[PDB]
Amino acid sequence: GLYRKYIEYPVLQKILIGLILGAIVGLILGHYGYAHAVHTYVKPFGDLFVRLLKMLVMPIVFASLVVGAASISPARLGRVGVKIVVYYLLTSAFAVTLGIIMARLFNPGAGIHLAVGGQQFQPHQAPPLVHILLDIVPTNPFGALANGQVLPTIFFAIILGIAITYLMNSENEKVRKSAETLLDAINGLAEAMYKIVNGVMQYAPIGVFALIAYVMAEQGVHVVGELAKVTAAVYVGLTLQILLVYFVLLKIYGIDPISFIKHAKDAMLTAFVTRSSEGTLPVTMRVAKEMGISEGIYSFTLPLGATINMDGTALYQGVCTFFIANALGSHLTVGQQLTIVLTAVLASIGTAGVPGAGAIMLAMVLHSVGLPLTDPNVAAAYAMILGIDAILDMGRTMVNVTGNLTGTAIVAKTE
Amino acid sequence: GLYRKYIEYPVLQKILIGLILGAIVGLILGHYGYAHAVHTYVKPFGDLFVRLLKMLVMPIVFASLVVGAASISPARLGRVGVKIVVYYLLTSAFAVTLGIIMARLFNPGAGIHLAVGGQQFQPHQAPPLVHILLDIVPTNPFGALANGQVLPTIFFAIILGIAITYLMNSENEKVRKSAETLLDAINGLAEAMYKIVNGVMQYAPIGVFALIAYVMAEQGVHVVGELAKVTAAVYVGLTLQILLVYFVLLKIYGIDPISFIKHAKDAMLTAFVTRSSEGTLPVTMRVAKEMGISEGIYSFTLPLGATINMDGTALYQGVCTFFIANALGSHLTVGQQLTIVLTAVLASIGTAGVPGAGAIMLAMVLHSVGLPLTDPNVAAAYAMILGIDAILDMGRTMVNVTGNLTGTAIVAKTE
Amino acid sequence: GLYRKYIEYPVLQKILIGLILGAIVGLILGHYGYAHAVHTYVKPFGDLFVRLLKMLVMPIVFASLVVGAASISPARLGRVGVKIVVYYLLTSAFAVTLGIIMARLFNPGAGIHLAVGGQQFQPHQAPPLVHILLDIVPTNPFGALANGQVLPTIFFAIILGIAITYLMNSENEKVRKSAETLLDAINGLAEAMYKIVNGVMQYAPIGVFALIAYVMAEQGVHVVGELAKVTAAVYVGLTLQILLVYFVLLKIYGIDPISFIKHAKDAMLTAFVTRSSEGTLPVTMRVAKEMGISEGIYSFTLPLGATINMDGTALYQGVCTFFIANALGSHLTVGQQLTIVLTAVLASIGTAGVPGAGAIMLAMVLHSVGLPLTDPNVAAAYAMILGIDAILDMGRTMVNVTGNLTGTAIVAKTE
Ligand SMILES: N[C@@H](CC(=O)O)C(=O)O
Ligand SMILES: N[C@@H](CC(=O)O)C(=O)O
Ligand SMILES: N[C@@H](CC(=O)O)C(=O)O
Ligand code: NA
Ligand code: NA
Ligand code: NA
Ligand code: NA
Ligand code: NA
Ligand code: NA
Repeated sequence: GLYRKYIEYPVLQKILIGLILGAIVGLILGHYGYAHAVHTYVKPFGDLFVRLLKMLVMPIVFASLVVGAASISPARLGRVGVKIVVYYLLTSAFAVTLGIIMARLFNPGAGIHLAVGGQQFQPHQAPPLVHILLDIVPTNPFGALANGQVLPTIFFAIILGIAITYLMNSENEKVRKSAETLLDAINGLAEAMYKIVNGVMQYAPIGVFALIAYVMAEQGVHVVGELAKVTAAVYVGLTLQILLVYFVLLKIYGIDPISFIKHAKDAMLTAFVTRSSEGTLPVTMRVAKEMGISEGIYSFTLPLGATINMDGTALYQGVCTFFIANALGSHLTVGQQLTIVLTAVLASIGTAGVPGAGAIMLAMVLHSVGLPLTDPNVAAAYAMILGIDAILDMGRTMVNVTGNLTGTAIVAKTE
Repeated sequence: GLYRKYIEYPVLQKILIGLILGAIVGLILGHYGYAHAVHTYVKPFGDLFVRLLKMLVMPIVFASLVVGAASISPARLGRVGVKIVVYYLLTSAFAVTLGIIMARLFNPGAGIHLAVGGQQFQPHQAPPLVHILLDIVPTNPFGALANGQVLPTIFFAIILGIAITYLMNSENEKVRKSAETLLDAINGLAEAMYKIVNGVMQYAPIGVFALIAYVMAEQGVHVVGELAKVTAAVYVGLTLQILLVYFVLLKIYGIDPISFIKHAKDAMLTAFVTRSSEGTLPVTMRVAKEMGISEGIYSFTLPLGATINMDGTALYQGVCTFFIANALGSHLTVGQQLTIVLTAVLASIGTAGVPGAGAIMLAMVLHSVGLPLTDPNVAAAYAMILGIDAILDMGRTMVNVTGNLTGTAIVAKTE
Repeated sequence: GLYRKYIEYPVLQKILIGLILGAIVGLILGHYGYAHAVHTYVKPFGDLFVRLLKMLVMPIVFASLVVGAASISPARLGRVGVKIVVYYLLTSAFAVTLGIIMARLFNPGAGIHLAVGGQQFQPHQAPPLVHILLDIVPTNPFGALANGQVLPTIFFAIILGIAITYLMNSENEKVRKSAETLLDAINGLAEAMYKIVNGVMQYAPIGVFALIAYVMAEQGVHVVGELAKVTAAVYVGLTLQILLVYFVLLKIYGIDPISFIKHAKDAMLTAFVTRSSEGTLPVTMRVAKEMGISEGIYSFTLPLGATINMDGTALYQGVCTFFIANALGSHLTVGQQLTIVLTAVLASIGTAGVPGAGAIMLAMVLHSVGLPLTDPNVAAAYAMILGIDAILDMGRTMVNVTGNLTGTAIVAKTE
């Protein structure tokens, strides 16, 4: 039947067909002013795909991390954490530098007609760092699970797994049996979640088509002029990030880039369409599992990187800061560029793994170089950037997920 | 001792004694203007009974559905879903038609003195259907469990059970063992919940007495005149719904109606007193379990029907729409009656399984026939209806639960 | 290394060093007006310790209580509950009487210069008792777990454990196996939580230092004059409560007070610094486990007492009521003193196990003797008391936890 024929077709080809055709359809409909129709009837399928992916985030993350922490010694986990944090920081700094270079090679926003009088934006307020750090520890793990909050779930899961391992080495028979039973149940939950991810990827092509079509119909028509040059700068910078950092590092550490891409294509495409690292996390974790990476490594690195490691976001923040600076006519000094590097790395760390968060966090980077959002001209340039936010978000989320996978693979190789 | 004597007495007789005596006491106290006293000291016992029943809804539903979906093939589950949805729609349409017939045989609200100047009601706003459908898929299953949300729990539980079955057929020993352990733990939780339901049914008589007494003391004195004819129409229609639909269908499909009633009496009485299908769900599921129905069928059908299958609600909506129409003096044409049938079926589907929801959803049916709640006269008639809402809600919730059980039994017989 | 040397050092000595040095440092810094600096950089470590302790409350309570109720017959549980409630009420009444005696021996607030014009306080409103009692039964156990709510969790856990035991005695093999698996998994979770408590107690010294330093720097400088006499009355009364009630009862029932103190020192110190019985509950439960007390007793008594049994709170409420009365110049009659005893016992029962709750609940006791917070003078005295609230809260929380442990030990001995 038709359903059997659809299911039997390879998932990669279906996803690619959906992506290309959704792009074409969305562009055509947007030019012809049917973006409202696309939002009304096409978007819900993509929303369903996104919801299905998000449904699996907390269970898979919690269960897989508990099992992995149970299967890995604490010292090794600490070494892995140190290595992955170093990799995260270095890659984010390199991404911001590459974005600045791309902005300087081109000149997005130079000699741009700026129109004042649009919507205003409230100045970015620095949240207290101490509160952010303390929030890593949950006051109620059940509440953290019920309210999302991936990072506190990670903390509690690691602690629980270490405790379970310590119990499984005890002298009491009953304690050992109870710990074994709990661990087996949690592992069963994790495997069930991975199977469900397999199932959802079959519906993935329809959601991919819908999401890309909506994004095109809503924003692609706005990719013209200075905004087109911004988009080109960002996307060339993302491509260079991939080729110069991830490919080179995989070559250095002995990982075949071609096999890596073959394994990671599904996660990359899901990140591209959903624009959510957190939402794409189940697919990324399945990719790591298929790569043969130990659970104790990826179950910890990928959920953490989905929040704190965003190379594409950092590159985009740098490029957009330079664009807004040129639009205002101001020139950024070398010290200001280094301030941009530091602040964009920090903002990328603080950016949530959800659509549109990087554009919001760009305000902190802009403020760091004396470009407050309260200024009417800065507000106008920021509004211009926000118009094509989803277009850039697709690529930058894709690069974020790709970098997370590259780091996980490298760290696994080193262990 | 007294406690032992109370516990040893049959539960059915205790519940019936409580029901009759609470009805008498509440009526007498209401006539004598002691409804405040009943609300203050008698109602809390019924509130406790309701809370105890609601405590078991989410765990029993989730665990039983996971186990049942694990024990049933997906194809069979789909066939069962199709059959049960067909039965739901047909029975709801028949219920609305029967309500219209009862309204036309009598004439509730004909020549009624209508007084304007009471409370006004905001016009019913149609919620977006796409959002309602999307909400079936939870973005966080833990959040869905923690916030009620039976339908998303059903979705996630079915998916999890199917995945667990697929794991239990794998070639890996460890995966099979982990899936077995998880399934066994969930099944233990479900059986514990059923035992707790058994325990709560022992306290049920006191709560039944309290609830019926409060309802009588608060609203029975208002059942006079045109409202008495409305109540008679609704209750005769509900009785006819039972006898003409459920009894006849059980006879057709070979199920003995007498044995069915003997098994289902506890759920029917609990629904009558609590006026909550969702709250009565644990008792209904226990009834189905005692009937010998397979878990894979009832664990799916009953939680779904508790939301989307409400024959009594549909019949009540039709009768009340006709009552409000006569009160306004307007005459409903045949096409308007068919509009009423369709819209009342839709409203019954959308009505929540909680007390008083059907009266709220009646606004959509009224609007469908050009009787907006903004009109002062429509508002007056609606307020008159709301005065005896609980009296009608008892019977209509009872019929809703009875129809859910009848459909589950028929579908089980056909499989 | 330094970390190994720190970890190897005995936990008791580390905690004591931290306590003493934090007290000294906080006092010195507060005199020198650096309380802001202590709040900014020192307090976060104590906040981290408190958060880590609170992270374990719900899982440990739920799992341990389920296991204990499964391991104990319902009749024995009822007998234990009756005994512990009797002990709670008697000890709280004695504590209030002792506080009144201490207030009368000294004269806190006598001849005190009262300044009007400060912040006003809204009159205490008596919450409905029926709603409070009904809230003991949760409408959703998952929601109760996710939102804290220790008491509903206790109720559901006891019910679940009893049901599990009844299942483990069934004739069905599958039901018995499923119940066994569920119980084993829950027990594994409980043991893991206890191990995590062991781990957190290693960091406890730093948090103790930080918390005591902040409390001193913020409020100790205010302990002068009439407030110093209030503090002396409260602390002498707490010491007398310990020695006259807990020590004497332990001697009577054959429990060695010295061994009891050696086992309970960690919980006592944690309660002293955190000022939260609920937050200290994991440490208290670990203390009871190390004492050899059966899980079926302590897993029920300690979580319940952490809410409803607060001797230190009752004593503090009595002392502060007398202080406010003298400050106003009013004289309390014997009947008013007995009203104080009853109302302070009730307020201590209703006081939450969190910092500063007893001061809030003191309003009910004050109102019971015609000292409404709306009066400007009563408001001034209340504000004066609130200035040193944390100083008194430390000791009163310590005494609350000590009394809970004493009652658990006595009840265990009697069984
Ligand atoms: N949407 C991106 C973050 C961003 O907005 O830049 C992500 O989820 O990774
Ligand atoms: N209370 C009914 C719905 C209604 O209000 O009609 C039920 O729970 O089934
Ligand atoms: N903080 C105390 C209660 C109080 O405020 O008196 C406790 O947790 O026990
Ligand atoms: Na990075
Ligand atoms: Na981030
Ligand atoms: Na129906
Ligand atoms: Na409904
Ligand atoms: Na007490
Ligand atoms: Na209390």
